[PDB]
Amino acid sequence: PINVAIFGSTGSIGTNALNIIRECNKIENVFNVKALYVNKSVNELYEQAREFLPEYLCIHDKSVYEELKELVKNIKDYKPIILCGDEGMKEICSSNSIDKIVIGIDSFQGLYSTMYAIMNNKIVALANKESIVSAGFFLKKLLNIHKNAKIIPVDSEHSAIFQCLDNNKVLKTKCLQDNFSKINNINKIFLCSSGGPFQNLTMDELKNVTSENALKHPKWKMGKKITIDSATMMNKGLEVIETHFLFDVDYNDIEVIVHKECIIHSCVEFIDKSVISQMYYPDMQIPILYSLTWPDRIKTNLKPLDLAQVSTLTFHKPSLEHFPCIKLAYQAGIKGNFYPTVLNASNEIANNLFLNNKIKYFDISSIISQVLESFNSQKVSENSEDLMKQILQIHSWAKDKATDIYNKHN
Amino acid sequence: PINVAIFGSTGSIGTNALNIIRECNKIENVFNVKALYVNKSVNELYEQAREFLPEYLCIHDKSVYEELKELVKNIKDYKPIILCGDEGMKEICSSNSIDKIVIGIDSFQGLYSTMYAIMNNKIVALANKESIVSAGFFLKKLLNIHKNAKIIPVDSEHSAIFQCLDNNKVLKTKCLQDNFSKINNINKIFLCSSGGPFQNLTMDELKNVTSENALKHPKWKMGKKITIDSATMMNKGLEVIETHFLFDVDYNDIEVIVHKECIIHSCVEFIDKSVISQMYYPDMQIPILYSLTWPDRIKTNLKPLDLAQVSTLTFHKPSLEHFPCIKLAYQAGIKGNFYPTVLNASNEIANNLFLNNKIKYFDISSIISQVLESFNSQKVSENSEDLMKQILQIHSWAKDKATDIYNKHN
Ligand SMILES: CN(O)C(=O)C[C@@H](CCCc1ccccc1)CP(=O)(O)O
Ligand SMILES: CN(O)C(=O)C[C@@H](CCCc1ccccc1)CP(=O)(O)O
Ligand SMILES: [Mn+2]
Ligand SMILES: [Mn+2]
Repeated sequence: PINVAIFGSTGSIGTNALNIIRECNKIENVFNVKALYVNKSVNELYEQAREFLPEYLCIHDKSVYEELKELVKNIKDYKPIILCGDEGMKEICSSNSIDKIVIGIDSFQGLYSTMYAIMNNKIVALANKESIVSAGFFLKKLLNIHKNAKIIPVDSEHSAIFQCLDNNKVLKTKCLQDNFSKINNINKIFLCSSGGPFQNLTMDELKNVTSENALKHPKWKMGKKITIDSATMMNKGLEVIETHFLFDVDYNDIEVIVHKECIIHSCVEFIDKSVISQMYYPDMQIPILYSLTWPDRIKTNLKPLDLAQVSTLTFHKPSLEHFPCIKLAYQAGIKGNFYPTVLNASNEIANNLFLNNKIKYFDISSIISQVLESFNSQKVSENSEDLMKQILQIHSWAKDKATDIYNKHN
Repeated sequence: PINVAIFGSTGSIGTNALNIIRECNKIENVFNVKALYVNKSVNELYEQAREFLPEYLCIHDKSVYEELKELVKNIKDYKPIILCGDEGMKEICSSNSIDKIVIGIDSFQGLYSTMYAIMNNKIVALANKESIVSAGFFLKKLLNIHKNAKIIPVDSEHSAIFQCLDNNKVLKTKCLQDNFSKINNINKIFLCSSGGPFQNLTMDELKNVTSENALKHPKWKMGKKITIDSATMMNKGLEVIETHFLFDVDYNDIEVIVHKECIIHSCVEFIDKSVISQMYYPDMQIPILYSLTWPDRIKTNLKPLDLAQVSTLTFHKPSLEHFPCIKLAYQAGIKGNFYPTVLNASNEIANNLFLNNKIKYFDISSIISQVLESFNSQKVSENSEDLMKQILQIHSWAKDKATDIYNKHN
């Protein structure tokens, strides 16, 4: 049985994870859900506990902790360990009965739980791209210390890339390791993008797009922050840096391609120039499931891909003039050092300002650019603890610098 | 170093093989061409010998044997073992200095050299699909006896399929072994076809097509027999049976899909419904190379796929009414026993009759259908030598029946 913990079990990733676990378990008993962790959704967590009966429950918000304890008394033949806060999280990661941890939490807590999962040598199914972009150096160092820990990518394009690799090679290395691409014979990556809602818009039209334009009638329905990043293509920019760190692919060997059908999820060109790609309907259940079944696959009842019905797949180059956030991401990744930390942090601020109708489309890239221009490279700390503090300091500085730029112009 | 023999070195597969070997060896010394085998092209063989300096030369036509000996005296610092005929071929197959053998010969001599390669426990890069269709039972039986022999597919779609599989699983089985698909978690195959030159003709237009039409302006340039089979889609029919036998995939799980761009070479759906595909420009060098590098890949200087330039990929269902040979192939495969041997043999005759303007397009499938209707299933010989004789008898009978049917209606 695959023993799995879900962190952020009521968010999008966590709920998709439990859905595919439920459906697969109907076919064959394959997963044991050992732990669920949520912030504050005490009722939703009780409902999940009633179904999956995990050994561990944890809620972050101490003010709903007691409520959770009595709710759970309602469940027949069930006596879970019920914990709360950061230290419940740590206790779950240290448990010897847990093998794989799905990280469906953003920002701080996401990276923090990831760190604890790695320290305990677990398999970590990681969807949070911002943590790889911002703290890649730290994750790489930590993965080198904890030799049995592994990050398995859940971001759909990175899952696709991973699924295009020969496991006889993968098993000789692991993600985020130097030489990953050499060992796997990788030459180049095609990183597929939906292109978002604005591919056909002129520069003058882009000047006036609004957050409602970006959010309304969403092709793929997802959270607000990522929807805005899809609209600017900063999502793909982040995902370029994510690719580089996960797979040790040089930036000149990563090509963003706009594939509006979202059937081909990304492709890998090997050193003989043969190309392998992964394909399915847009659906996060496949990337999540693979992260938990790797290096194997199990049966599902998902809708089979009907290629004849799909009929046409298309591909075109993104215009860097229209989507300047892509160029900024490449520039930051190529400059290296903590420029990716800076890019991510400034985008966090700029994205949210645009979301809330405070700045315009090209102001997003303008602010990010100015913050990047304001950063001086720093010597990279050798010490793991010092390195994490350096990342946090830089993240905080960059957010502040973005906000200060806004406030001046405002 | 990879020690390779090429059987049929002056044909299309053989010359693509030597071209990719030459180019790859410029990058890094990887291949030793140990043996070359041709029918009668003494001058061309001498030129390949001058370049590749193989330890073995073999010519099937005894009447050019002496000529070859003299020619070779022209080569400085070179003293090859120079051989001839079927027995020269057996001698090459049994050499301990040869590891991999490319089978780029058709018909009898293709099957015969394949058998000897297997008997000598070699890796056999097999491009001759007809031998798998006609003699599948015998190849399976032989591979079960010779445990270290392996067939690696070179037919482009079958190479694609093979390239979409995880070698961590492939290495626990082998082509033509029962349970191959189970071990590799295969659910279903998308078998891509160019559709050939007649794909958009109406039924009235099809009645009238000629072999000149099928051979003229050929999308992909290749031999006449396969070009005719591409026109009727019997090529893909044969390739469905090839798929079944190489990969132990049920016929109901093989879908022919027309992909006119010939960039995606075929796709594999796994039991979770994730799909993996292999992609490159139409170029036999990739499938040939992979057959010789598997389970590894090596660097080439081939042109990199430009997906944005390619721009559009399309997929549609073939019409069984317009391409009845497809239906016949499925029916024959599904009925099993030696119906595939009959299908292959009767097609050999019907293809050639049409090529030479003796019958019309729909007569091809008519003759095939009638021969299949005649055939009575036979008890499958347990004995390997007996089984081969049985296949050869059925092949010979089926050709004569096709010819007889032609002669009556003539
Ligand atoms: C899903 N995913 O990993 C995303 O990054 C969102 C992406 C893809 C949305 C379509 C999709 C949804 C689920 C699974 C796969 C693809 C939007 P874009 O490419 O424009 O940046
Ligand atoms: C190349 N190959 O394996 C063929 O069977 C010929 C095939 C594909 C021709 C295009 C092609 C050439 C070289 C390599 C890959 C694809 C024609 P069809 O699909 O109409 O039956
Ligand atoms: Mn993504
Ligand atoms: Mn083929």
